[PDB]
Amino acid sequence: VASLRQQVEALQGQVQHLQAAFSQYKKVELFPNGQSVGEKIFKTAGFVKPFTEAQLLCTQAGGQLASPRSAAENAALQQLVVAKNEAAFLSMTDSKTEGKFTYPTGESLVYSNWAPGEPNDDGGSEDCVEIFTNGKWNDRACGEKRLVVCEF
Amino acid sequence: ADIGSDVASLRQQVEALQGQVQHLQAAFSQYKKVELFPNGQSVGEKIFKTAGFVKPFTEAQLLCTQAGGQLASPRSAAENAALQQLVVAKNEAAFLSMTDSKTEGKFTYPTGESLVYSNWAPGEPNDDGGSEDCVEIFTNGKWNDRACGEKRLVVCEF
Amino acid sequence: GSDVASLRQQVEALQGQVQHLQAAFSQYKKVELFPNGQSVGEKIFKTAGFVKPFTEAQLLCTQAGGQLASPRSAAENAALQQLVVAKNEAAFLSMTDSKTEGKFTYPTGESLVYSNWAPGEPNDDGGSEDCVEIFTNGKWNDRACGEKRLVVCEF
Ligand SMILES: OC[C@H](O)[C@H]1O[C@H](O[C@H]2[C@H](O)[C@@H]([C@@H](O)CO)OC(O)[C@H]2O)[C@@H](O)[C@@H](O)[C@@H]1O
Ligand SMILES: OC[C@H](O)[C@H]1O[C@H](O[C@H]2[C@H](O)[C@@H]([C@@H](O)CO)O[C@H](O)[C@H]2O)[C@@H](O)[C@@H](O)[C@@H]1O
Ligand SMILES: OC[C@H](O)[C@H]1O[C@H](O)[C@@H](O)[C@@H](O)[C@@H]1O
Ligand SMILES: [Ca+2]
Ligand SMILES: [Ca+2]
Ligand SMILES: [Ca+2]
Ligand SMILES: [Ca+2]
Ligand SMILES: [Ca+2]
Ligand SMILES: [Ca+2]
Ligand SMILES: [Ca+2]
Ligand SMILES: [Ca+2]
Ligand SMILES: [Ca+2]
Repeated sequence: VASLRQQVEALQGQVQHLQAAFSQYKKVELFPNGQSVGEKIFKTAGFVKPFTEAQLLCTQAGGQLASPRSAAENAALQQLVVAKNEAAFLSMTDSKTEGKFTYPTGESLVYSNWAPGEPNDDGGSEDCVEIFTNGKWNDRACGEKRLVVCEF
Repeated sequence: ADIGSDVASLRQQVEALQGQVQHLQAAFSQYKKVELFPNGQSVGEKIFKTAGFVKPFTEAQLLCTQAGGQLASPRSAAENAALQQLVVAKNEAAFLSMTDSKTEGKFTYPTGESLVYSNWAPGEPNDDGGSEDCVEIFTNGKWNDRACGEKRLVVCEF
Repeated sequence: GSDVASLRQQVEALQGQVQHLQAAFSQYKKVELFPNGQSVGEKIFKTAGFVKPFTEAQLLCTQAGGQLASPRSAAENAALQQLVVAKNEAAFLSMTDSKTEGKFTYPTGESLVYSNWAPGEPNDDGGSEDCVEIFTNGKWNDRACGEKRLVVCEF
């Protein structure tokens, strides 16, 4: 029992160092292309791509396209869009049923920040969503190229 | 019921936990190297990281502060050399955190404390044009006071 | 008796913190790799995003604590190919035949244990191609070390 008690104390020291070092590296990592909000992390690839390609990049990376579910998350996302000065794609679309936007899971939206008059399915062909530098949303053609931002 | 068995069970758990920590330590060390390549430099307990682009002092300062750090503030020859590596790699002079905006001729850190280290280029600081309150570090590592409105490489320290 | 019990709850608590750290670390690891890195096995490839001549690229990787990309299998080669395709730029590998023409080796001097030469390669075209580049199609080509190619290191 003496040895065990001694080992445990040793582990505490190792863990304290890791937590401290990790805390520092998290800040370093997020600068300047990431944003942490709650338990979510948004990170931009810094370039533009059409929706399908953007979606694949995020999913293959173990995440998904930016999916702001609250005003706080939307503002965090807006910071990256503003930094790059490029509107970005969100993960949501109404490709399945026109007029009904859903997350990749199929769940209906729990938050939205549509610009006045949007979504309007302009030209009868806008199933994707973009977020502007002002944080507002607009449905847009999925074939258009927008800033790639994933969430993890 | 058997104290010996209870101790053995705890031993088993401690061994497993110890394994987890050893694995994490090795994985974290590798990740640190990956993170620092190619825009970061670690010196002592400080880490310098560049954003890869230029901005005027005010915007550069806000970027670093909002990221939870501050503009590069080399406090020794060792830290200066580390920062210089990034400046050289990007071939772009960078802003430091220090200014003499409060009292002309007296440079201080964001906290207000006076410099504990300096590496001024010959003849600097010279407050050229009577309007240079910020500081830039050249690819040769030397410092020069510069107009804060000018754009220089953004490098933060964490 | 009571000691083992107190040590128990102490271990239980510490394990909780480690697993929380493990969870946070796993998340930041994914974030780190997006979009300039690729993990394969215990190896991690990461591109600097810019091109450089061989010597300069090699120094960058070594000074960073790693080495130039050195795919030792089809799986590692495929992972590396992803970064090349994503950046749409051929990249230098670590291997060269600078010591003995026609014989490519890793920085340690060991002979290749895997290769993926494109048709007709290596051909030492021009009479001086001692470095190696990987194309977007994953195939290899010996290239003049003085040429500039995408910098990709492995850690
Ligand atoms: O007196 C003029 C000389 O030609 C002087 O010019 C250079 O020095 C510059 C100095 O580098 C800059 C910077 O300090 C601006 O941030 O300000 C100036 O304009 C001069 O003071 C250099 O050639 C000196 O050797 C020379 O003395
Ligand atoms: O076109 C009629 C009005 O001028 C209308 O124009 C703007 O609205 C446009 C939308 O922004 C746009 C967007 O939804 C595409 O993804 O589709 C359109 O072409 C218009 O609906 C704006 O000035 C409106 O205020 C105005 O009503
Ligand atoms: O580095 C030079 C290249 O190997 C080039 O050499 C020759 O010109 C041919 O074999 C080409 O098909 C090949 O692509
Ligand atoms: Ca539709
Ligand atoms: Ca639609
Ligand atoms: Ca619209
Ligand atoms: Ca002044
Ligand atoms: Ca001044
Ligand atoms: Ca000056
Ligand atoms: Ca040769
Ligand atoms: Ca050759
Ligand atoms: Ca060739």
